[PDB]
Order: sequence, then structure tokens, then C-alpha cells
Amino acid sequence: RYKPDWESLREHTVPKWFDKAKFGIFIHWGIYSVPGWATPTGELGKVPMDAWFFQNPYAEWYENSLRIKESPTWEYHVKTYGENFEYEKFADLFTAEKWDPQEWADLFKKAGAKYVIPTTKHHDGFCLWGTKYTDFNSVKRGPKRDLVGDLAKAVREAGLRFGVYYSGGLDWRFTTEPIRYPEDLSYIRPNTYEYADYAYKQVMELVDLYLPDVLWNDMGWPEKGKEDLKYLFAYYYNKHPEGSVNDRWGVPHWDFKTAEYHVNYPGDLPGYKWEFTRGIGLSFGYNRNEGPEHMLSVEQLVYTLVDVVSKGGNLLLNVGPKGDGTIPDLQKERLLGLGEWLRKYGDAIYGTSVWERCCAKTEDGTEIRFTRKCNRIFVIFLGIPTGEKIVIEDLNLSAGTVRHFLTGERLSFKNVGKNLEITVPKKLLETDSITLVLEAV
Amino acid sequence: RYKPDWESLREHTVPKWFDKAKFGIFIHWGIYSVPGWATPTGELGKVPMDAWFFQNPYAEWYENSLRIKESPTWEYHVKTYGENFEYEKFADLFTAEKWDPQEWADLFKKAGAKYVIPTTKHHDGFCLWGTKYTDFNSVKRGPKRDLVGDLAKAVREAGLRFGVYYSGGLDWRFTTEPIRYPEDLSYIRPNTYEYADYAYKQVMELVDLYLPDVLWNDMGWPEKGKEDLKYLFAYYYNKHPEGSVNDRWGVPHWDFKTAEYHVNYPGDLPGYKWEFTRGIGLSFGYNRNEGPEHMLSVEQLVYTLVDVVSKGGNLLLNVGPKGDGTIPDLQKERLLGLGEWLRKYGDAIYGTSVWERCCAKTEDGTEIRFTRKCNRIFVIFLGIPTGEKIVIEDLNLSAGTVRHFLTGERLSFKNVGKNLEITVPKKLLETDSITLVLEAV
Amino acid sequence: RYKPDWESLREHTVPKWFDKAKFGIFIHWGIYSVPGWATPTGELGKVPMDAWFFQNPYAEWYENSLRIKESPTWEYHVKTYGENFEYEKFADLFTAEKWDPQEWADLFKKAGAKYVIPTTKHHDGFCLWGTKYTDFNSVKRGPKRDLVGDLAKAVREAGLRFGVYYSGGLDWRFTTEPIRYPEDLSYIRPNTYEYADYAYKQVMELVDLYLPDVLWNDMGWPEKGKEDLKYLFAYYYNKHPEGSVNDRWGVPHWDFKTAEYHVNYPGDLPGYKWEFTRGIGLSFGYNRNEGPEHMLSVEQLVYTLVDVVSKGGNLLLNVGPKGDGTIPDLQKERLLGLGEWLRKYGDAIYGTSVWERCCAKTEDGTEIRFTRKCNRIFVIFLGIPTGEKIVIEDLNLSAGTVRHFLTGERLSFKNVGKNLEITVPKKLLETDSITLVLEAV
Amino acid sequence: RYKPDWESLREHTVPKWFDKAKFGIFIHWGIYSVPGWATPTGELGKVPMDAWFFQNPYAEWYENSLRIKESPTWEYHVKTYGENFEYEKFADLFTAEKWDPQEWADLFKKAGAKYVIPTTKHHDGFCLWGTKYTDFNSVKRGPKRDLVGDLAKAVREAGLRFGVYYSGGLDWRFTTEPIRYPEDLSYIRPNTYEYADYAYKQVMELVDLYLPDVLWNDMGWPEKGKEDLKYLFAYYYNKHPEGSVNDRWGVPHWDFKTAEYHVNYPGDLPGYKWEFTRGIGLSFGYNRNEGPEHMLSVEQLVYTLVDVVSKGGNLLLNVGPKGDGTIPDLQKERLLGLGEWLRKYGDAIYGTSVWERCCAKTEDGTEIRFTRKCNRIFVIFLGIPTGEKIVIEDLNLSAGTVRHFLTGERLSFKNVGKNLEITVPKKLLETDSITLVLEAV
Ligand SMILES: CC(C)[C@@H]1NC[C@@H](O)[C@H](O)[C@@H]1O
Ligand SMILES: CC(C)[C@@H]1NC[C@@H](O)[C@H](O)[C@@H]1O
Ligand SMILES: CC(C)[C@@H]1NC[C@@H](O)[C@H](O)[C@@H]1O
Ligand SMILES: CC(C)[C@@H]1NC[C@@H](O)[C@H](O)[C@@H]1O
Repeated sequence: RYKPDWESLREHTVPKWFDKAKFGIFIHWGIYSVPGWATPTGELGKVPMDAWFFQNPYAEWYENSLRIKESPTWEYHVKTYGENFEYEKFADLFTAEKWDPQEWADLFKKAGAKYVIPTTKHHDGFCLWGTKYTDFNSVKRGPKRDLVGDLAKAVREAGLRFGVYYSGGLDWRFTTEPIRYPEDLSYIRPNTYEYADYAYKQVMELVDLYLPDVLWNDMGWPEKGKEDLKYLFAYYYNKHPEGSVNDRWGVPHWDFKTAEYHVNYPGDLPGYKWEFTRGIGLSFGYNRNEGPEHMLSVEQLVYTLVDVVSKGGNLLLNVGPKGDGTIPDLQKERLLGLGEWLRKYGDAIYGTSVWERCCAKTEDGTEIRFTRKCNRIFVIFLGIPTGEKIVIEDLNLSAGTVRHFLTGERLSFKNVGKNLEITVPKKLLETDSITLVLEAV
Repeated sequence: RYKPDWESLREHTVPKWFDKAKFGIFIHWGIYSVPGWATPTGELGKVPMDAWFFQNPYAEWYENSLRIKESPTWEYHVKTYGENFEYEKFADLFTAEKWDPQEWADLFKKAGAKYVIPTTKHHDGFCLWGTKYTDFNSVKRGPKRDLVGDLAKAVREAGLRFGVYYSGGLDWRFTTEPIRYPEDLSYIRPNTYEYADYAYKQVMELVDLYLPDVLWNDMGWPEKGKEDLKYLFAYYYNKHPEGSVNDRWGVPHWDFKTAEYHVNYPGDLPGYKWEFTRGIGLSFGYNRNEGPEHMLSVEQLVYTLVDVVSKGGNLLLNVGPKGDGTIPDLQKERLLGLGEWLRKYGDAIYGTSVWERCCAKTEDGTEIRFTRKCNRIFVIFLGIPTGEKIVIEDLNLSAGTVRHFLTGERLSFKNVGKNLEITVPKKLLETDSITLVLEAV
Repeated sequence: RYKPDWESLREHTVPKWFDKAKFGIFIHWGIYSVPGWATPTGELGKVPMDAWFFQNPYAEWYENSLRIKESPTWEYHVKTYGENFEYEKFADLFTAEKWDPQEWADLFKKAGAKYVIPTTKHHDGFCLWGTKYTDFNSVKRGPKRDLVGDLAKAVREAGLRFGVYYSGGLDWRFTTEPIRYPEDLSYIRPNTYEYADYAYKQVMELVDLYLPDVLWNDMGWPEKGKEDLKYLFAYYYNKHPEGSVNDRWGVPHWDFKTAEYHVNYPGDLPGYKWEFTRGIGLSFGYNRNEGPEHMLSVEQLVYTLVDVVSKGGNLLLNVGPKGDGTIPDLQKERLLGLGEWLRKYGDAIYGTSVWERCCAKTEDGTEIRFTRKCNRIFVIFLGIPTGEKIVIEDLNLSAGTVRHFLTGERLSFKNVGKNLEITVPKKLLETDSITLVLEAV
Repeated sequence: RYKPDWESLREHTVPKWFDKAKFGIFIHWGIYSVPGWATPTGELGKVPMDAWFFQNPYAEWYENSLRIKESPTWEYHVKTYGENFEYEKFADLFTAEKWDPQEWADLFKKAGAKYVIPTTKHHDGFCLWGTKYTDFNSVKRGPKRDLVGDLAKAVREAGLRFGVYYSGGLDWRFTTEPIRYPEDLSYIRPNTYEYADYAYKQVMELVDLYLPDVLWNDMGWPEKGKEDLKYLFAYYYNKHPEGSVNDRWGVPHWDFKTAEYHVNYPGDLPGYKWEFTRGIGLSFGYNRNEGPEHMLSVEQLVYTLVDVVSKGGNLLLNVGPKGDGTIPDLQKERLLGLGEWLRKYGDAIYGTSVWERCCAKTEDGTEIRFTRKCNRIFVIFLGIPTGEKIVIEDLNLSAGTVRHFLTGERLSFKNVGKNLEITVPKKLLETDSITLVLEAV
């Protein structure tokens, strides 16, 4: 039994399933997916923040962008939907006509994912379940359906874990002015006791209805409601000890940390569980303006995943579905591509632990990542060397055997000074896909 | 960009327009203006506080007075409207049948005023704009009109600044017991988190709808809502840096202080901007029981204004209109009288600064006030001496010239010991109105 | 770098060396060791708390007991040292004339311990290092020696980790009234800002002088100083990431929990690292009145360690040295005995992890505990069965090889229903010592 | 009287003398001035902060640098003074044998300064007055003299205002670990209630002994002592209303803001009084390694002052004296040079106000700054144009007379489009020094 106080909640550590999962699917889906439009400006951390909100590459920020007159979104909206078309009207157009939760679940499973987390309420405040605290929801409007619950049921029947994303820190139904600068986030927030109660009642509602495996909050938690989390976390863990909580609440407790390119991404081994998140594209919500050139290739997804995992993290990859419930082909192809790689190399990923070091590189610059399972060390090349002779810089092994992972073939290697040389027959090199993988015992 | 914290908000100083304005018009108008009745007991600070609330001279406190059985208001009400007539019923009688916002604006402008501030919500909680947070408002009841917005538009078209008064500290729709003693104010207040949210949402609403030049709160701010003001003030100033806030919030920040006879009235020069407020009569809301004997004369208004200004303050003069929207003749005549004096002497008032001292008096007791504009010093007599020889006590001038302000005529004067003697030709003395004014360079 | 806030400090998890150490030695030593006397009443949780402080079995509480007149301690003190001998005078008799820190360290190492933690300051406030914050210390009085520093050097020379115990919660140099009842602890505390500063400064000094591997506070941290720990913990971890802190500070952070018979002792597997502590006898400080009847036998010590380890904990076993610095024979014998068992079976203890369950028992009630190392599961019997046929209740092994641990001999086994039968030749059983140990892969 | 609460303290605004002073002299002087050594790396905001503390260009940070072994400072110290020479020993070498406070004051006055502020205590905690709170001060050690008091008398004899700098935020007499990275500042602080008392007591003592015209704190105020400032500020203002405080306390109140190149430097007109500070060179304390290459030229100093003044600020220019109390020639030359320009053009600087805009430039890019005195607008060119025809971009004058400032000669000008043309006879241009100055009425 957990008690409602930070010192007692510290007894809850990240559950084993999460630590072993390594790969999950994020889903940003809502009424913003209907217009599904943003200018693909660039990546966060690379686009200047004095312009970011004025040319926001996140399609799910459509409403905020629309509130900024003459932003590209405003022009687009006016020309496409007209001035007499309020954002909320998109809830009636969000019909999810072609949604099939079992197909989604089957796809996520085939992609190699072990948990799924959809946006139950994003910044626009629209709720994707039949909440009793607002009528701005999927059961009363557009879909006429409990999207969260129906997806939960499908994800679980496919054997995957199910978490929930909730925008606790922002809700545009409680503010009128848009965020134009990063600094506006320090004061343009709901700010009321009423909003703190609402956020508390809704996350408790999600806990009671769906008992999620992960509570993924975003944008911090209302300051007036922070003390409520001691009770909410105890209430939650006492009903589901294997549940978990991310680190975006702004209180002392969390089970795992979160990182993005610009924030908290480690260069080497941290001593705590974390999770890296990013979209297949530059937006989280569907953006019809994105082409393959704005997306990671299957190879980059694999490398991203390997890097993350070798550093002790899980990858939470975001998918942005359309308003009709379909997953765009460009995204689906990248998911299947990753799932194929995982079906071959999954044993060197799932259930692994970090090694003594995460990283190395060859003499000719190919990057290498390591993962471990007891006595077995997985050596994962981000790429496949062309020549059979391979020199890994600054590494020596006290193992007695190095095998080619996929074929299981013993290989010849020797510590040559401060480096490690391994001979990989070209036949073997040709059997690998995207990554040459070795196994040392 | 202002940040939501007291130290950063300190960077916002009183805007120049307010400092230069000197004279504004307060308007206490609401459903209490229909019965428009109070016993004209006396001035605040002069009437004993153990009786004040039982024989309240403020007609806008009608509801509170009515809740005190057998107070004069209760007797009056029962005899006039009857016991089966609840105070709220006055909202349906408040029809503002003869209201013309442009006439009001024209009158205020002719009176010499530079800003106007109406009660958007007084203690009775009735709102004079179409707020979405209560149906007890002017758009839904009586007037069927947005009084605040329509007046805002007129005041601005006449070139005047527009502020809003809001009763943040008291709202009788949230309490049942009347205030009978000053000490009752320490505990008979809304007190709930709900009320703090409401006050916050309504002032933010006024900011978003009308973007006022002044936020004039009264009776303090709900304790549970004080931290909200850091955000509200930043939000406000970032949309209108030339806006301003009075000092009745009970938090660290304010742009100017407020004073009344009994409170904070300076005797000499303070080092900060302030504003003196009082009604033309003894009430703020219309009181049909007041006669000329309960009101300041045009002369007393002028003297009051001069004294205030010479001490660095602005005068915020209150007008109490009738339920039909007309301004009673006694008040209108006093406003025009003041406006006439200002049209002649305005250059020695508007845009001035305090001098080294505010005050002096003649050998025969006539009071004198000073104001300044760079090298010009205005010497304003509260009255017009009868003899041509004038001896100002304890004053010497290092100027090289003293002129009669209205005619511009050079005058003969000399420092005679510790006094100053000036000869003012009787012809000149006869050209002045209410105040003999001199100009020294 | 760690930051001074609980959220950031949560990133520091229990260091891997502590997790793997399993066994440490506690040392309560101080001026109270000179009289070294207490009435050996019983185990905590077994003695009525209405009498506990009056017949305190803890010799280190001598001073508090001495302050309760007519306690057995007061009678003994008066008769032995005299009514005029003030407790503090024991600091002049605490000479540690026969102390050899290298001998202690070698004994602790032979005992099988991996870390050692002496009392740097217990409740009587006497400090065993040359602290600059009080003259009541071992450098200025008694030993004329830095005992903590010399012990630290020796323990480290021996290859063991070194931590410090500090009585943050109690310091009788700041109070005059004794603790008579449990409830007295809620208010007979130093209570001042001065003491909060003093505790902070002394632990900071311990960190700067000795950079201990464990900060083991006792009796809570002064309330006025709790916020300081955010800074102390960050400072400490930033200088020594592999350092650790216990859970007796009363703030949100800790790396491991502590338990005693009556407190926090788990029945099965908790999800966090914890540590069980108890003495060899009934007191922590040396008690000349204890004989073998009041101490655990070597067998009981082994069973204790095994049970704690099978449940994820470390055993922190206390030694109470005499005033001359020697360790009594009865304690030294039990230490060497435990050390011989660990030399034989250490591989089933050190560096292990918990299995799916901690416990089981045979058909004739012999208790069994499990520990794990990757694929190897160690089955430790709390005792040595007499017959070769062994039936383990409610246990089935999906292993494929069960071996006698000491000889490595393969054994015959079979999952018979909900049980597991195993035959162990008596010659193998006769080779074991105190515990039969099997190994399953 | 001012009251001890932020709301009441807000009544105190920046004193008129500070607003008009425009230029003051900062003095970093202390025991660190004896070694007077640092590696002149670069300007703050220009040097990478990951190396900053390791190659600190600030000689006054000698002690912190000395605590980082293998810093250039440590190498220099060992070779010059010896490994056994503890930093504190510099207090015995700080003799100020050639110090003449009257000479310093006269130089500061000739330099054109109106106020002077010496370091009473910098981060090393050494106090330059006979404080009763520590023996580490100039009366008991080194100079055997009250330097702050003798300097105060001299500065005032010279007719200048006198303030005090105090390192409230840092005191290395309360810490042992050096600051290596910016982040270290969040926790390597005194942190105790004792230090909070100490800082309060010392500033109170400075107020009581010297009643300074400015309290210039640095590095924030200890968190546990922030509430004390309400009382300290009231106490101070009630004894000296014309006193002032800077903005580095971390509490709601301040009279003026402070800025440095990298911090708070305005691009145009802010609405509050502020002050720019920087040294003549790259260090604040004397650095024997700096030559003319690391210092501002007289021209650059003038351009600096003018720019800061046209934007509403005061320039607080730092001088770093040697350990013997003399001011190095290179700094004295630049001071006298600036003083000669102010003797010629001071009327366009002292007692001025900002105009409608601070800035403009000529067609060939000469920068121009404006200042104002009632009707007189001063047009200060940052340089002296070579040809007589001058075209000012985007400027139109509704004046009627433009005169050469130095000679008073009336000049020919014309608003030509969005620009202003002016002809300035070369004989007038040749009469100017460093800056061409015009005057428009
Ligand atoms: C990382 C991801 C969850 C993003 N968090 C910040 C949000 O503003 C954005 O829409 C998206 O949800
Ligand atoms: C000064 C004026 C604004 C008065 N403030 C106190 C109120 O109770 C009263 O009705 C009136 O508004
Ligand atoms: C467990 C052990 C460290 C005990 N803690 C409580 C103290 O009062 C007692 O003397 C002993 O140190
Ligand atoms: C601006 C000046 C007063 C500097 N403030 C920061 C200090 O660390 C530095 O030594 C110097 O005093």
C-alpha cells in the first residue's frame, strides 16, 4: 500500500515491463487531425523560438496558430474554411468514419511496439472518451464513440500495454489569447482552482475507467493542483502497482524521464529509466503537407531506436492519423519497416540492459551501440560495413567468443592494442539488414 | 514583455498619460440607482463607525442597508416598495430609458475630464456588461444592453481614456448577512475558491473585451486569488503597456495609490503617483435625498482639484446617475462649472509636475498652491484677494519675472525678507474667476 | 550534475555496489561504551513502551537513562562512578588505548562484510572526529585522535566501503529533559535554527573530510533544516555519484529503506532496495551485562542474512566495542563464524538478485530461500535435512540441471505434482555447513 | 514613514539625485588585489561558460580559481607564493601603504563621477570596515584601517554620493568547494540561517555606520533572509529617504535595475531607471596582466556613457586598485580623459532625460544619440563628421533653432523628406572633441 506522500511514493519504481518494453507507439489524434495542416518549418531546437509559434510545424497546434491572425494557419484557414468557421466546428467533422481499432492494434503489434499511448485530451481540450466533466468529447460530438476505451480494448486484446496522454498543463478552452512566444507559457494557462479540479477529476476518471499502464501528462501540472498528485499517484498505484507515471508533472515523483532532441537527450548512460519521443515526421498530429522528405526513413528509425536503447531508454514513436481514422501510408510503411527489422533483431533489443558503455565507432567512422542480456553482449552497427576487416576503436574484449548474431556463426577477432579487430565474412555481412549485429559472450 | 512575478511587474511604472491627465470622472451606476435613496448622514471619517452602516449615506449600499431590518432604508423600502419586493427586482426596473452614451462622453469632455471609469460590478454583484459568468447582468436584465462597452466606445470616440471599476473584494450575491460594523468586513466576504475564480475570470474578461486603460479594483482582492494577479497583471500589461492598476488589490504591485478624506490624503509632496476620489455629494450612487447643501460647490471642486494636483495627485470625481440614465442637474451644473474653470486655467493643471513645495498662504490667510512646467511655476490662489498688495508668507523667488497668468501681464514683486510681495492691479484681479493665478519664470 | 530539488535528486538511484554488497557492519562506539551498561530487558517491539525508557536495553542511551533518577542506570551510576560524576566526564575516560583500526578492518573483512558504518555522533552529541563545530570530540578529549578518519583509512585499505552514521534527529547537548515515553520524542528535540545549522555543517564536514559511501542519518532531520537537504544531497552526489543516503531524513528522497524487526521488515519481495539492521545482542553500544543468552548464534546470523538477502535487502549487523577499543570475544566469535560460512557460500549471496519468490519450505518444514544470478538459481535451506529424499512444497522447476552447490554434483530431481522431489546423497549433505545449498540452471 | 511590506516599500521610487547623476565609479578592491592576477580571457557572454571558471578573467575571483587545482591561477599561485600560502594570508599582505582616500576622491570627481561605490565585502568574505561580526577585516588585518569609512569621508568631502557594494549572495568563508560551472551556483552557497543573520547584520551595520546613498547587493540575497529585507529596506529608507537599492536581492522591491553587456542591456527606452556597469578592462579587481589592448579607450568610454544615458541609464564604471592602494596609470588616464570630455559636454549629459527616441544615424552611418532638458534637445554624434553637410536619416525637427553646442552658433538646417540636413562649418567641427554636439530648441 502506497501512502499519499512523496517519500512513500518513492517506493514505487519503474515497473519491469516498461523497462523491458523498449518501444511504444504515441498517437496524437483529435479534431485538429481534420484540417491536418501545418507549415513543415523544421525540428524543435533548430527553428528560432521568436518565430516558432508563428510558423508552427505541429499540426496539433492548429487552434493556437489560428488564434494568431495572419499566421500561415490563419490564411490557410480563412481561404479553406472561411472566417465564419470556428475551430470547435471541427469536432463535428471528426467522424473517424474509417476507424477500426483492431486494425490499429494489429499494425502497432506488427511494428514491434509493446505499449500504445493515445492523446486522451490535447491542448485544445477536446476529450476522446465519454467524460462526464465536459460535453466537448468524442461520445457527444463527431465520432459518437468512446475512442480511448475502444482502442484500449483492442490494444489489450493484441497483448500490448495501454497508457494515456493527458494535457494537464494546457487547455485552450480555458484561455483566449494564443501563445506567441515561449515566455507566454509562464502566464497564459487556465490558472483557476476550477481548472485544477477538472484536471484532477479527469485523470482520476481515466484511472477508474481504463486503469492505464502509463499516465503520460504534458506541459506540467496546474500549480494549484500539484498537491493533489500525492493522492492521485497513491490511488493509482494502489489499484495498479504495475502502472507508471512520466516526469511532466512538476512534482517530486516520476517513474521515468522523458526527452526530445532539444531536451534531456543523453550522450552516455544515465542512472534512471527514461523514454525518447519524437514523431515519424516534424508534427505530432497529422500534417497533409509533409512528404517523405520531412520524415525519418526506416533506417534512421532503427538507428534512433538502437541509440536510445543502448542508453537505457525506450522509444515512444508518434503516429499522426487522419480525421477519418486511417493511418497515412508514409507512416504505416515506416512502421512496418521498423517492425521487420525488430522481428529479426528483437532479441538484441527487448529485455536488454545497458552495458558498461553505450557507444563506439569503427576506424572508418561507423557508429556502434551496445546492449546486454546477462553474459551476452550485443554489438549493433548503425550501418553495415563493406569490407570484411573491421577495426573498432578503443575497445578490447575479455570474452572468449564473438558470433555473428543472425547466423550464430563464431567469428575470429583479436584485441590489437587499444582496438578490436573482427573478420566478418562478406556472406554474413550480406545477410544483415540495416545493421550488422554481433554477439559476444 | 512583463513576467508574472512581482519583481518583474515593478518595471511597469504609472504611464505618462495618467500622470498628466489630472482629472477623471468616476461613475457609480447600477440597479441601486433606481431606488436612488440614502440618509445623507455626513462624510466618511466624520460619521461614527458604530452607526455608519445603520444610516449609510452611500445610496449604492442600499442592498446591505436593506438587509439591516428597521434601518432607515428598510423602513423606506417597505413603505415604498413593500416587503414582497426583493432588491434583485430592481435589475428589471433598471432600464436606462434615457441613456445616451455620447451625451455622457460629451459632458465629461466639456467638464475637463481626461479619463472615465464606470462601476462594471459594484458590491451587489450586478454586472453592467454581457459577462458570460453570471446572468445577473445588463444584457440579460433591465437595460438589455452592454453598458460598459457602449460607454467605452463613446468615451474613446470623444478622445478620453477608459478605465473600469470592479468590486473584487465584495459581492453580496455570495453572502447573506449584511455588514453592520467595520469589523464585519474581516469575515463577511465570499471566502470561496469559487469566488476567487469568478473575480479572476471577470477581470480577465473585461481586459479581453474592452482592454481598459485602468483596472480600478475595490475592497481588496480575495485572499485565495491574490497569486492570480501576478498573471493577470502580466497578461494585461503585455497586451496594453500603457494600462495601469490602482492600489486596492492587497498585493505588492500597483501603479498609483488612492486616497479619500479619511485615508491616505497627503499634507505635502509624496514621492509616488496617487489619485484622490470623492463624490460631488456624500454618496457615490445617485441619492434623490441630496440637495445643494450636501454637495461641493463649483468653487470647492476647483480648490479640491488644485490642492490635489499641487500634491502630485489626480482627482477622480464621482457622478451618480439616475436609473433612467440621466445625470441630475445639480451634478451636471457642478461639472460644467469645473469644466469652465479648467478651460481658462487648464495650462496650469494638465501636464504639470509638483514644485519644491505644494503650498503657501498670504498674510491675510488665503491659501496658495503651486504647480510646474519646466521653468514656469504656477501660483494658484484658492480665492481672489481683494486688495492689490499681496504678501505671501515664507517665500522668496529667484525668478526674474512674475506674470498674471490669464492676461500674461508682467508684474512687480520683491522678496521682502522672508516674504514675497506682489502688486496685482485690481483690473487683473477682476479678470480672474475663482482663483487668482500667477505665472513665474 | 544533480540539482538541488527533489525531482532532480530522484535521478540518483541506489548505487550498484550497495545493491551487491549484501552485508555491512554497523559500529556503535562512543563515551557511553566506557560504562557500557544497560539492563538487557528484551527486543524492541517485544518490550512495553511505557517501561522501555526506564529499563532501556540500549547501552548507548546511558545518558538519557542516567537523567531518569531511580532508573536502574542511575542507581548503577551513583554506586559505580558517584553522584558527582557527570556523564560528559566519560569523554576523559574514553581513551581507546587498545584501539587498532587495521585490526578492526581486517576482522570486518574476514567477517565477510563489504561496508562499515561507525557512529560519528550518536544522541549524546559526542563527535568521533575533529569537527570544528564543537570541542566535545575525540580529538580534543579522550582518545586525542580522529577515530572516524583513522577508521576510514583502515576500512578502505582493507578494500571495504565506508559510510557514516550521524544522529541528526537527537542531540542531548541541546536538551536537558530525558525521553521517558515515545511521545516525548515529538517535542524534546533541539528545536532551534542553531541546531539545524549545526547538523547541516557537521554532515557537510563529514562529506568534505571523508567523502563517505553512505550517509546514514538517524531519528529524522530537524524540521527547520529539511530544506537544506536538497542542497546537501546534490553537493554530496555531485562529488560522489556512487554515494548513497538512507531513509531517516523525513524528506522525499532516499536511496534505500531501513528496517528493524518491529519496523518495515518485509514478508516477501518489495520493489525497492532496503537494509535490515540489528545488533549481535540486544544493545547497539557495548553492554557488559550481555552474555551468549542475549546474542544471536552463528547459525541464526546466517539464517538472518539469507532471509534478508532473498528478499532484496542488505544486512547491517551491529558491533558494540568497549571503551578501550577492543571488540568483545563473544561478538568477534560470531563475526568470524559468519565470515567462515560466507567464505564457503558467498557466491550464492554476493552480487545476487531476488528470484520470482523468496521463499518455500520442505514437507517437514525446513525453510528455504532463493537468490539468483542470471540463469543460476540458488536454493538455500535454512538447515541441513537429514534424509536424502527431499520434497519441496509448491515448487516446480523448469530448469534442467540441479546440482549440489558445494561439490557441483548433478542431482536427480522430479516435479511431482505441485512439489519438487530431489535426492541428495548423505555424503553431500555431510559436506555442507549450517545450510544445504543447491544450484539450479 | 515606510512600512515593512512590499506594497508600502513600492512607495519609494528612485531618488532624483541618482536619476540625474548619470555616472558613477565602482571600486573592486580587496585582498585579491595583492596577487592581482587572472588570465585575460574575454568578455562575459563571449566566453564559453564550460571554461569560464577554469580560466576566469576576473581577478577578484582569485580564491575560487585557486581552489580549482590545475587552473592557471593555481599554477601561478604555487610558483609565486607557494603551495603553503593559503588565500587568507593575503589579508596580511594587503597593507594599502600608499593609499590616500582624498586623492582617490579627487580623481573620481575630476573624472566627472557623481557617486562612488566600493566593494565592502566581495565573495571572499573579507570586510573593508571594522565590522563586529568577523575578525577577517581591514581593521584587524592588513591595513589596520577602516577603508570604507575613510573612503566615505573623502568621497563626501569631495561632494560626491557614496554607496556600498556587498556580496550578499556569496561568501567563500562559508563554503569549501569552488564554483566550476554556472549550475554550481544553485547550491554551493552558505545556505545556513547563520549566514542569513550575518548578511542582515552586516548590511544593517553598514547602514548604521555610514548611511550609504546606495545599497548595491550582488549575487542574490540568501533565501532564508529574503523576508528580512522588508525590514531592512524600511529601516534604511526611514533613516535616509534619498537612499536607494539595486535589483540583485531577489525580492519584489528595487529602485533601479542593473545591466551588463550580456544582461538587461536595452536596445531602446525602458520605462524604469537602470544602470550599466562594466570595468575599464576585462576584470573588476586589479589584473596586472591587462594592458591597453584589454581596456576601453577614452573614445569608447564616451560613446558608452552617451549610449547608456540616451537610454535612461547611469554608467557605473569600475576601477580596480592595486594592493598598495594606488590606481594603475592606464585606468587613471582613461578616467581623466573621460573627465575632460564631461567638463566640455556635461550639460548635454548630467540632469538630462530621455527624448522620444534614443537613436539615429547619418547617411554614412555615424551613430547619433539624443538627451533632453525641457525644451533643449541635445544631438550627440558618436564621432565627428568630416564634411560640413550632414544628413540625418529618419528624423524631422519641429524645432526652430539648431545650434552648435560648444560655440552656440546658429546653424542652417532643413527637413528634407524623412531626413534632416544640417550644415556645420568645418571650423565648428574642428572645435569639437570626440563628439560633435548640436542643440535644438
Ligand atoms: C512531445 C510531444 C508529447 C509534444 N509535447 C508538447 C506539445 O505541445 C506537443 O503538441 C506534443 O504533444
Ligand atoms: C471610494 C469609492 C470607490 C467607494 N469605495 C468603497 C465602496 O464601499 C463605496 O461604495 C465606493 O465604491
Ligand atoms: C537502529 C539503530 C541505529 C538505533 N537507532 C535508534 C537509536 O535511538 C538507537 O540508539 C540505535 O542507534
Ligand atoms: C558586475 C560586477 C559587480 C560583478 N558581479 C558578479 C561578481 O561575481 C563579479 O566578481 C563582479 O563583482
